[PDB]
Amino acid sequence: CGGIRGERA
Repeated sequence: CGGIRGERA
């Protein structure tokens, strides 16, 4: 969930 960004599902 995210990692090096802001996104999930």
